[PDB]
Amino acid sequence: DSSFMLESSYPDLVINIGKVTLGEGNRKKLQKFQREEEKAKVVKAACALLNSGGGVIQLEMANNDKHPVEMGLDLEESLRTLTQSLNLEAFFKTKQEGKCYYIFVKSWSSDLFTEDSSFKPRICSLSSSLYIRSGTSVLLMNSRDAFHFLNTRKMNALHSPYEFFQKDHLEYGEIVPFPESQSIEFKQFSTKRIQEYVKSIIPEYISAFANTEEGGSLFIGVDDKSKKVLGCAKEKVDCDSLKKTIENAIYKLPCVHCQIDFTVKILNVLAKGELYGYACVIEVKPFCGAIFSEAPRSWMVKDKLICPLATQDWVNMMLDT
Repeated sequence: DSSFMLESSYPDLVINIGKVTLGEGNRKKLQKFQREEEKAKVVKAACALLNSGGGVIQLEMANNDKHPVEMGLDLEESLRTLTQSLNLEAFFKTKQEGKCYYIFVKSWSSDLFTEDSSFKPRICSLSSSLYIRSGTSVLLMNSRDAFHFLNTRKMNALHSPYEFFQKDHLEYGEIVPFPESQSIEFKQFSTKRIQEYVKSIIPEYISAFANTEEGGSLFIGVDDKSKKVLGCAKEKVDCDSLKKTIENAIYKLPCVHCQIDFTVKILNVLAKGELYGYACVIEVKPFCGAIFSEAPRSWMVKDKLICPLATQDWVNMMLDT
């Protein structure tokens, strides 16, 4: 039950990725889901080959073009950044035979002696899934920054709680007395599909807080403009399920050193004594290590299967250069 077929092993490694649409004209006409899912198959396969000693991806051209066409700009852009090269021929060559299309991928030659300088990550990745918090912005760390982070984070080894969150309740419309900053983040509640919204924001914001030196707090239920405490109406959510969902998405966050020192508190939003709804605050201590929003977004062939890299594996491989 996978979109990849592994046809042969080393040293004639071949990954059949099924059908893909080629050509810039044909790919703009595609729907978003067709264009993105096809690009995923190409990137995931190319990354697997790069980290596994070379190979060729096998592709059945889905376009019915009378003549050969260019690969496509979006596919071109992905293979370029994945290999950190402005040129595609540094690692890729293409051939057209029958109704199949082959992309030969040179092995990612990290353990080499070159004059390249710059920065060569030991392993190829689509995303490090490592987010850090800077000011009021949360940023995805690239290979250069994540390596130095992971290395300098623990070649060598400030959290102050906000007393505003110790109250038994909040009043509807009350103005939050402190501003968004390095240690606090405000987000409104979605009008519909509460827990789906919460589960989408928790991994990135919480992971970025833990990876800083001082940690921070996430406060959900605050209007973005007026900074007034609104929360979600009690009719739209159950506060029991909300507290559990937030704790669960946090516990699922991949960790590399131990858990994250965090706490989730549910606050009742009152209106003249009557329960209107709930706000939520998540306080996270600084973690002596790295906390990921997801697994690291990279793959490699292990024995006879394309399997994603475990977090411990990706980190160990990354900083063994």
